[PDB]
Amino acid sequence: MILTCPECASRYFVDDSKVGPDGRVVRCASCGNRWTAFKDEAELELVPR
Ligand SMILES: [Zn+2]
Repeated sequence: MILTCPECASRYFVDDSKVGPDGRVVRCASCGNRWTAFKDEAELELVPR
């Protein structure tokens, strides 16, 4: 999965295990900013995986 920094305005990637449907906090590698992230890669119903 990938997330965008509110400050760097740039994308950064992490494993899908780093976030769940309940959400999880993350940290920027470029400015140390922090915010809550959420999953969408498998949030849909009847998902095959
Ligand atoms: Zn940043």
